[PDB]
Amino acid sequence: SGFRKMAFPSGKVEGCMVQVTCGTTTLNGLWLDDVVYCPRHVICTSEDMLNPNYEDLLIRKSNHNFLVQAGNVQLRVIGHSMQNCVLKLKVDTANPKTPKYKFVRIQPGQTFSVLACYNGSPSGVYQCAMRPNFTIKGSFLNGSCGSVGFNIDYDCVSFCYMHHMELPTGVHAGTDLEGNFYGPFVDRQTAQAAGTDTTITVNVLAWLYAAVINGDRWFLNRFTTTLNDFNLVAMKYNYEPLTQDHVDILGPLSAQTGIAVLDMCASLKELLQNGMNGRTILGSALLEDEFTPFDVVRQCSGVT
Amino acid sequence: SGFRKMAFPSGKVEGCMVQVTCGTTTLNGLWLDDVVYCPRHVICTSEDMLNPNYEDLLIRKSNHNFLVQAGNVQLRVIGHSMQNCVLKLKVDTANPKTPKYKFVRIQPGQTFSVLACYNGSPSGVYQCAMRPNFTIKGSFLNGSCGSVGFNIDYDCVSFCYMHHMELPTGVHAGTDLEGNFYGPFVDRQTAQAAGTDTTITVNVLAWLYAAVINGDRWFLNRFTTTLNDFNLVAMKYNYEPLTQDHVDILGPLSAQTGIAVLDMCASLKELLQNGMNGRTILGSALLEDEFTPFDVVRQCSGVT
Ligand SMILES: CCNc1ccc(C#N)cn1
Ligand SMILES: CCNc1ccc(C#N)cn1
Repeated sequence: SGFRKMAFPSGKVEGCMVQVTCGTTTLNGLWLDDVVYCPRHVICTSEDMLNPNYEDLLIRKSNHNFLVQAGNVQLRVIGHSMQNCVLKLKVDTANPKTPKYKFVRIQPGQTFSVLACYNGSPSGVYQCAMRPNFTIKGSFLNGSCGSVGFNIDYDCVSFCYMHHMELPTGVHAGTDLEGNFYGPFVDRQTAQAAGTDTTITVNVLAWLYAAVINGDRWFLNRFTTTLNDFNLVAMKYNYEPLTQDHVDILGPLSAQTGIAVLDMCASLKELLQNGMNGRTILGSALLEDEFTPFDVVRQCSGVT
Repeated sequence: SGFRKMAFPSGKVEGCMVQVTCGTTTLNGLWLDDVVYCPRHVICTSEDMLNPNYEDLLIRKSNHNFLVQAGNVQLRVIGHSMQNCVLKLKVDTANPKTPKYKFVRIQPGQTFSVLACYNGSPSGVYQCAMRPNFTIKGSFLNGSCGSVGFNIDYDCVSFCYMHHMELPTGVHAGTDLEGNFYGPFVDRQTAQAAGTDTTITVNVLAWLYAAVINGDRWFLNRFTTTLNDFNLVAMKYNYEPLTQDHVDILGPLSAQTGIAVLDMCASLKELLQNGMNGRTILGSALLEDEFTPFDVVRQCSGVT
């Protein structure tokens, strides 16, 4: 019993973190096979970040201008290329700790673990979700860029995020490992406001299922609803609209608790219209939306 | 910016997890140098757990009765001893991934990371605190016993917890790595009620400091208080009494924000007497107490 915000074990990713230094700027890189991936803004001065032309700045950068350190050993850079907003440094040594891996671009509402790193050294691991406005709410200080987000299926790491920047509102933006930003963000020291940070309804419902399984049952109500009726309430409270695809995904949790998805919706409707009233669910006074239905099943079944 | 419930990177501990099987019971063990540590209840049938005599049950157990598997390789057990509530299986192979380590017995209110494991395989990592009633609120399914709690200082793992059991209220009890339970709990299938789960006041204050640093400032009030006045309110709200030792520990956070510890107390006093009023602090609608002053400094300074 018990239900925790749980990250994936980090060791497989720890074995891939390196330090990348281009002149004055140090951040983190991800070393898989014989390529190191890092944010392309490692080539910039603070002055360059105002309106950078990355292809222009890169003309002045040679293989020997990219210092890569793995632990306290130097790697030899034998090629480099830009791909969207990331650099790919080819090194002459395959990472001998390279796990099975994939690069995946996640959808908003999907969760992942972040291995926060500084100078190529792991500091901590936490669980994030891709918000509906394509920001994440992380914990990143100066030097954390190039820290990565990932999911693990048994022994395969699916890397889904690389950290690039902090908006003036202190939320976070980054790229997939092809270097494409999530959302509309750009790697420049310019005005970038995030859109509405709506609540990930399907994840809230998953977590309510997680709750009931753990006996935290007080919020269960005598009502049902319909998708359309629920969505009128969702829209009012800045929740994502629930679709039948979300209902289908919650099916296994419905099947476990014998609480029909629309019943759990009608109960969420009451939590939204009446608040917790100083009560808590799984140790939270707000409705938690950074567990996916898959996360709830995984944690409640003890997948390794 | 941003402030997350962060676990230590888990790889150093991942490299120490093994599966221990004694007849029908499988759980996890911790392999350091040439000893595997596990809960002594691995020797018991479900029937044995009603009123077990561990020294009596152990007479019937020889070295070859303890199956230890590290990945998919068997370890040869060349000795075993009981120490309090843990078994120590001597194996003929030093764990080649043994990190620098210590065994520490933590105090209530101290936080640690848990590497939840099943069949010797890591499933997830999360941050816990030793509660004032010597329980932890974990996420542990059947098979998770022998999962460990730890802190890391640079490259030294301080192991502080091994998971043994779940109370009927679904909170968790375990031992240090000398096999001594935290709190009054015993490894038996018997009535064990936890005491008052009071709030760890010094940790709440640390987290309020973490908040102000991140600009989440609305709760800052025009008041100060005294330790004695604050403690009258603490006692009412089932908070731990604040001592000068706690004030001393919060000194560095006081020094950063220019908010005197007693000012932050007077502000906590108002959050306690008036609630959040539907407002949030660092994404929480309750006052978070599983960050220590050390955690806040560590996370806010990016220690690796
Ligand atoms: C002056 C530093 N400002 C920065 C740094 C990195 C990024 C990105 N991506 C944007 N602005
Ligand atoms: C029937 C299983 N019940 C158990 C198992 C482990 C412990 C401990 N420690 C207590 N009860």
